[PDB]
Amino acid sequence: LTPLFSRYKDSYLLYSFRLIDLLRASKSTHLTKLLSSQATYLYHFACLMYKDIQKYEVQQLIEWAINASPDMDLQQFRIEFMDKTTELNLRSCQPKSFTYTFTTIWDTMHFLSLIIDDMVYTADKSSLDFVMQQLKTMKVLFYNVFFILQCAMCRDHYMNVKGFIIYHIELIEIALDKAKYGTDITFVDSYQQETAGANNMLMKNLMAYVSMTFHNHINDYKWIQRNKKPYERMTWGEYKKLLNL
Amino acid sequence: IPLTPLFSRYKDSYLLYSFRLIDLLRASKSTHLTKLLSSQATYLYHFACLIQKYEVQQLIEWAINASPDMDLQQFRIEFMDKTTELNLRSCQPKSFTYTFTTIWDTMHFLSLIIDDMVYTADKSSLDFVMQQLKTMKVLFYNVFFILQCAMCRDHYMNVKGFIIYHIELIEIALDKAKYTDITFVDSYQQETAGNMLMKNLMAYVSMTFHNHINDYKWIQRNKYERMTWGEYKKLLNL
Ligand SMILES: Cc1cc2nc3c(=O)[nH]c(=O)nc-3n(C[C@H](O)[C@H](O)[C@H](O)COP(=O)(O)OP(=O)(O)OC[C@H]3O[C@@H](n4cnc5c(N)ncnc54)[C@H](O)[C@@H]3O)c2cc1C
Ligand SMILES: Cc1cc2nc3c(=O)[nH]c(=O)nc-3n(C[C@H](O)[C@H](O)[C@H](O)COP(=O)(O)OP(=O)(O)OC[C@H]3O[C@@H](n4cnc5c(N)ncnc54)[C@H](O)[C@@H]3O)c2cc1C
Repeated sequence: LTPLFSRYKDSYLLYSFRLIDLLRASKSTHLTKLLSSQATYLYHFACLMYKDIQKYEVQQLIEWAINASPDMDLQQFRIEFMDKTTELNLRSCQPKSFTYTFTTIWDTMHFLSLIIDDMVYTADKSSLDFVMQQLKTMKVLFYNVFFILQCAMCRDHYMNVKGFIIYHIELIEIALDKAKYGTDITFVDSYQQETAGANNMLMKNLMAYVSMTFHNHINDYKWIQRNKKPYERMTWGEYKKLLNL
Repeated sequence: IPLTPLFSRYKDSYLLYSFRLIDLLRASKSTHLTKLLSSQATYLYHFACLIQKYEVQQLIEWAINASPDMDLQQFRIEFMDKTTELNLRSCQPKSFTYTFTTIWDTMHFLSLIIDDMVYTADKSSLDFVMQQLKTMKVLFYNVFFILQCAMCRDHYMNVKGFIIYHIELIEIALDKAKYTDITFVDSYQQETAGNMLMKNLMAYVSMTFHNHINDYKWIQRNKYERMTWGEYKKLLNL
């Protein structure tokens, strides 16, 4: 619960806002289904109220977005979204900042990674099957990342490499599946220890590291894309500090 | 690539895979699928070692035109005649029993090709190897199963980026080489610890990925003996 985490939380809601705004513009039923599922899942991981009411009020919010006027502009949708979230008792959904950038997306992806590892490290005896289900939702969330802003290069790249994140989500799933059948999980401090285990080791804070290293990989790779020589990259030690992990 | 028993299986599995791909061309139900198949098949034969480029275009053009009403066994006879007539007998597979092992072999085959290319690159062929690695990314992105396993396809669609990510790591290394040389390290732990690149990186990545798939299928089914890098390096004389 640090200053960078506070940015993350607000970017998470900005991303969710801009996602449901697209529902009214959707040009196919498949995309409508895709958008509204994703938006429901995102709010499900967001903490807005206290779960039974939350999930039902989100359904109301999603249903109102599906129906809103396709001929509104973005700023009009924002007006009526702010009213709708107020009357639904969902002012927690309201983003403080509405300036949408690549940092909005990245923040959302890092937030999601922070959620995975807190659920996993506080997984106890009885909640094992429940986390197993949340991990499935997380895989669908990362498979269907919308950029919303225009960047065809970026969307082509992510479709190519997003399987690196999902892979590690499945590593967790195997670790939880082993824990259910006896072999408890030993949390280790580094990617290299889990790597060596190749017997149930899982890195503490695994997805923060995975999303952090992936984020560096994208930035490294864009010098190839535009043909330039590269420059301060984010480090793991530094990253843990900013987030007090 | 060191010639061993298992590597000889890989090479024949690779050709069998490539045969079964071009059999799909006459059946294609969309221009997009046709272009995608012929491209992959051209790419696959480009990495095969069989003038060769031109005759492979002829082989590909003949399979695009082949009768759609043929069955597989007839296509197989005509293909054997065509590859003979074009002086491409090195394209014909010795065995035609298509299983999951044929696909895996082909994927570890391509992983062996990447590593060799990379380790034996000179400063003059740097741009060339970069060009091949981009062709390799397309190959792994577009892996067809051919056999029926809808669950397999969905799963690979979800996690294939794990392999392509590691191809991109190589391009980042060759790009730094173009401006800091790459130091080859022997272990994934050494490369991941930090311009270091693991020697035989893709054979380890593909081996690790292979184990992960088999691990994961017990989840998929609600239900001993896996492959190790030491044992794998030995089988292949790495
Ligand atoms: C999924 C995705 C795919 C993308 N693909 C491409 C592409 O193919 N080609 C292209 O040109 N651009 C791509 N981008 C955008 C690109 O990665 C940057 O966001 C953009 O180039 C802006 O550069 P920047 O340094 O100003 O912002 P960024 O560095 O990317 O983000 C700014 C913020 O992110 C934080 N940050 C920086 N590095 C890290 C890190 N490793 N881990 C965690 N936080 C970090 C910092 O606090 C900084 O405040 C992609 C973005 C996303 C979210
Ligand atoms: C891309 C791909 C995705 C797949 N996804 C799924 C899925 O989601 N669900 C499912 O049930 N099945 C899936 N399969 C099939 C599965 O992986 C096995 O091939 C199949 O279940 C048969 O198991 P097997 O033990 O007989 O063969 P395998 O264990 O797959 O391997 C047979 C041969 O491969 C060699 N080998 C074995 N392990 C390794 C290793 N780690 N590294 C290198 N070589 C090895 C050995 O020489 C062995 O002879 C997939 C296969 C492929 C190629």
